[PDB]
Amino acid sequence: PIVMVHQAISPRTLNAWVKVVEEKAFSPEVIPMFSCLSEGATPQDLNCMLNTVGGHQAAMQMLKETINEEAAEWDRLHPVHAGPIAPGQMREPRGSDIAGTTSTLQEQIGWMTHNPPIPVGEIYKRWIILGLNKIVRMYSPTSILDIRQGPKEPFRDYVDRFYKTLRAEQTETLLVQNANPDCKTILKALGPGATLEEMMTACQ
Amino acid sequence: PIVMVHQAISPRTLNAWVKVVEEKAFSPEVIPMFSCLSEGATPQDLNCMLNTVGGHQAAMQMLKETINEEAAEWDRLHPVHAGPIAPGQMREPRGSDIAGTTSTLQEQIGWMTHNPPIPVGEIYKRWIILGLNKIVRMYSPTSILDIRQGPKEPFRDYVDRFYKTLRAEQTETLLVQNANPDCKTILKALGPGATLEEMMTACQ
Amino acid sequence: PIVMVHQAISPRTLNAWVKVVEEKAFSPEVIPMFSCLSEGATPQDLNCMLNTVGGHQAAMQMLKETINEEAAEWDRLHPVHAGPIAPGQMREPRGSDIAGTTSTLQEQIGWMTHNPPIPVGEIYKRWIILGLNKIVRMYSPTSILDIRQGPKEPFRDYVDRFYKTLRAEQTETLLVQNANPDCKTILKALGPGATLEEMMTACQ
Amino acid sequence: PIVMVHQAISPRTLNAWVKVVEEKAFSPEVIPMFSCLSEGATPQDLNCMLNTVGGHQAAMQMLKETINEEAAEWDRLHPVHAGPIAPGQMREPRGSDIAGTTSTLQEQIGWMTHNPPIPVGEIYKRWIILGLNKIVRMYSPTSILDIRQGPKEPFRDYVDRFYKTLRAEQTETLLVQNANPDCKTILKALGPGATLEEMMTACQ
Amino acid sequence: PIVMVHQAISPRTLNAWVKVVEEKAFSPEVIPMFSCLSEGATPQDLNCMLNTVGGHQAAMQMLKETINEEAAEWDRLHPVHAGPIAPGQMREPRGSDIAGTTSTLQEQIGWMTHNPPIPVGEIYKRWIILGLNKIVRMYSPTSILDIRQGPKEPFRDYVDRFYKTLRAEQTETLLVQNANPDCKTILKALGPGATLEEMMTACQ
Amino acid sequence: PIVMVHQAISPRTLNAWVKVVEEKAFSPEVIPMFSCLSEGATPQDLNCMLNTVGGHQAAMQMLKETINEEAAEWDRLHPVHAGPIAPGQMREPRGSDIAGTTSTLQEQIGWMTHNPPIPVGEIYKRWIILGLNKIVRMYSPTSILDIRQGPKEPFRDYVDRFYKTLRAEQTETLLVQNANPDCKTILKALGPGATLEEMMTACQ
Repeated sequence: PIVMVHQAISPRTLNAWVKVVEEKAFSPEVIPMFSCLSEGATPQDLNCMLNTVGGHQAAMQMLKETINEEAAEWDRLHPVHAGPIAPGQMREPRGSDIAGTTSTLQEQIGWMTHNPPIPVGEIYKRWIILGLNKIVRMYSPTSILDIRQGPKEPFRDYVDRFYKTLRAEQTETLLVQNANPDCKTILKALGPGATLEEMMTACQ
Repeated sequence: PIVMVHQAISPRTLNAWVKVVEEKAFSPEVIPMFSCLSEGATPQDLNCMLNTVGGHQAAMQMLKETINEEAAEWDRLHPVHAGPIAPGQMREPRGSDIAGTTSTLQEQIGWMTHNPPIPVGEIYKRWIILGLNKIVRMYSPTSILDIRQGPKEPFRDYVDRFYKTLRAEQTETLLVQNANPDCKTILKALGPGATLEEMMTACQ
Repeated sequence: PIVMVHQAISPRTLNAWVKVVEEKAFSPEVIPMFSCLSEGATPQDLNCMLNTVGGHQAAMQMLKETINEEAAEWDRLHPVHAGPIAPGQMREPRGSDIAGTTSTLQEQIGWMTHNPPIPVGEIYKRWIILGLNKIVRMYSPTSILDIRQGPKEPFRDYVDRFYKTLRAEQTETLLVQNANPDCKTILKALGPGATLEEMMTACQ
Repeated sequence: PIVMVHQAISPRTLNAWVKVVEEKAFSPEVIPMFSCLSEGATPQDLNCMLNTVGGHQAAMQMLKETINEEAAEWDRLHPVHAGPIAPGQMREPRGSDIAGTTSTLQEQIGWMTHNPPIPVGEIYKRWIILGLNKIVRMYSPTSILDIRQGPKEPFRDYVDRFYKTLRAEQTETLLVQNANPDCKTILKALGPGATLEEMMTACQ
Repeated sequence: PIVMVHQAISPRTLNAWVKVVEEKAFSPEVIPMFSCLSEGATPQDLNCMLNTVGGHQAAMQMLKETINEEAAEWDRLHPVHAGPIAPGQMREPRGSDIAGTTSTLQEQIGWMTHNPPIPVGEIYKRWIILGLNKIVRMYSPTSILDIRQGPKEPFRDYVDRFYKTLRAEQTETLLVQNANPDCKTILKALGPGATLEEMMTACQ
Repeated sequence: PIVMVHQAISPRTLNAWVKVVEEKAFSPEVIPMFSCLSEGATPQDLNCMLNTVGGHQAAMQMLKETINEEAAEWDRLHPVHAGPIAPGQMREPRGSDIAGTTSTLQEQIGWMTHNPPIPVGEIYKRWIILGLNKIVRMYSPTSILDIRQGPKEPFRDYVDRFYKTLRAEQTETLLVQNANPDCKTILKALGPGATLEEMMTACQ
């Protein structure tokens, strides 16, 4: 990462990420973890994070596909002049450079710490997150329509499932509709505009 | 966090927080842990802490609601001038900026390290803690009225339960009332103004 | 802590303390651990240490009581001038300021790093330790009078129990008296002034 | 590593690598881990990484063989002048120097931090990775031709196996061919040019 | 420790020591560990190490006794002038100051970083090690005279026990004498002056 | 270690080493680990590493013997002038000084950071490694002559055992000779000059 000087990604960071993906798979909270562990990361750093994941290769291939789509759109909006670059001068990044596949770390650092910056790390991270969001939505096991409160399920546990699902598929009305009959009666009686807090206290 | 320069949240910090919320849920001591792990945090840092929590999504939604209430009150007391901001100058933060949803890290650092500072990290942390306090009180399993000393419960174990409950629901009189008959006799005989220490030694 | 600049308490430190209190409860060695983990700590730091403890709330309440007693005595000996403080100047700390309940971290740092210093961290730590000492003595399970060497207990194991107890309740004569008959005979025969080393070798 | 000054490889780094090779053997993701843990490494550092591996000595011998092949090719393209080197001057590296077997750390640092640099760490790392790639391909247990979707295997689990295999042996057409009859029917009906995402949603 | 500036003992260091004493008790290697973990330590640091040990209070009392003996001898050889010390000047350390019981950390740092230094940390560490050596010898379970090679004990395992014992009680002749009859025959036949290496190869 | 300033050996480093020797004993990879963990170490540092090992005291005694042999040879080649050394000047190291038994850390640092340096850490490390190599060879359980491929042993597993053994005892011809009849037939048919890679692919 660039913290301005460059510092190698730490083994602690790498290991934390790889373990999260191992334990959580693609639960929604994995995206914030990725974003939080990669602050100021270069494209090379980001590729270390993705490439050290051993499992989930279907997902990782989908991710490459999304990245390639964004890289091709980058090339469309920002064509680079073909031909020998000015001796000693910073060149223009193309999509594959931003994605760190055809750029060196030295070049990435140069872009990222230039004045003004070409924020290749930040641009790449956006493409990755776009791809991760698709994966999170795909691996969500259950439709929000199928999250319904059980006959003996505490309201809080139901609300946990409801919002966990909503977060993945990435409301209060459906929330009341999908509640069991005893809670629904209480909830409807609350009237319009009840906060979640008021609903949860009511069905406690 | 801002320690003045900015430093990325550490994986150790993130992991510690996420594990606390996993193991303790919303026991009262989680609030001091949050406050202790987020010293000098920016709004982006604080959002990393909240967003990496995978479970308890009912609570996390309640928390968003409280934050939105405080953000709307911030907007009421401190309206921001609409229109193109002065070239190169620091803009005024609105509620969503303080909450880090419509502000960049660069802007947060600028506010927080300005002279004088606009302490957006400290303002946001107060809103979060206000929200966490409501959650702690909601998830408290038992009324202080129902914490009563068992027939064969050591006084110390009862006092532990009593003050643990009190802390969550966020005294000595109720304490004596809820004691068992053998201890209550001893306690009443102590007279008024006994310290906890004296009561505990008496019923040992 | 102040190490002169301020640095946030580390998660490692916090976690170490919380685990010690979990595993050891209030065994005597917990006090030196507290003192060793909080070197140069501000009142805010010290409160993080105490407040993140989840259990033992009877003890933690006793501790608050002792702190309040010391704070009231501080106020007695060092009254603070009431009224608007001199613009831009350092104010006098009262008891609740030293205890970090009515003071900000900024003020604590100012006091602690002033010339000469008002050592609020060191003053508060003394009050806490005074309170912890009372708790250690209260939670000591057994009277030194009841630590007696078993018929088949090795002398070393008995001496371990004897001094562990003594440390908590916070000698050689009682030590010999409480020894079993076979060791007592050997010990008495040693004569006066024997070192612990000589006694232990004799009963080996 | 060189981070410009030299810093010893960290025990954390060493331990992380040795554990990866223990747990993952030569699964493909081990190569990115190696590359990510050895950023800016000297030849001495790289040799520490390889030499501390206790098992897999067949692989480690194959790796030495590949390194020796690259070192002999280096000598072919870049012969070094034989005879006493200029007093106090930097000498030319031969293959065994780059591989760190006949060079000192001091010399490696000198080459790597010279102007312009002789990037011996980067050159050696390329030879190692070339060797590791051969090993990964050799230890791949199964031909991509034998990765076929089971009758009751979810499409996602099959795609995971397919791309994990492809990565090791280091497509969509074979992917559809090797699918079970129920998914193949759906896939063929999608028409040409379907993304992985579309195929996976279709067979979900 | 003093590394010249002072730095607080680390929780990692403290925890490592306390765990060693827990797991190894007073096996001989504990002394080198103590010495290695306390490099440049002040008396306060050293007291943190000793005082955080929860068990073995017989040993810890013996250790205090030895320290007091050395402190009284220090006072004998280096009496301190009684009376008000020169305003603002460094005072002379007595035994209890070196042992850190009547000296502040500030004073210890002053002594240790003075020109020339009064090396109170190094002097105290010597007294502690003297005390630890006595404890190690006391807790050695078995006489070197009783370490004899079993009928089916491999020579290497016997030699391990022999030198482990010797280290605690703190040779080749006894080594050969205590060997079993089959090895003794081989050893005697080696002649005088055999290295351990030669003996071990012979009885392999 | 000297990194130029001196820094105390880290508890992490110490603990890593002690654990390696516990788990691996004297498997060959322990030597590279020792060398990698002790970069720039002083003689005092190296002695911490050796002395904190609790087990294997036969080996540790053999190691002392080898060190003493090298120290006596050092004294033979580099005699030190006897008599009072020049006030304030650096003295000449003898063997026991290099081995850190009669030298202080201060003197070691002085030698190691002098211009030109007397590299006592590097000289001692060579003696230790010489001693460790003898131990590794002694504790190798099996002759390379006895490493033969089992009737149903995969070729790769056999090659692993063969090179692991070779490394300890510290080839392709013996490799083919010791192979089982089915692989030997294939191997012989490969002709001369086959790489390990080609042999392993052939017998896969």
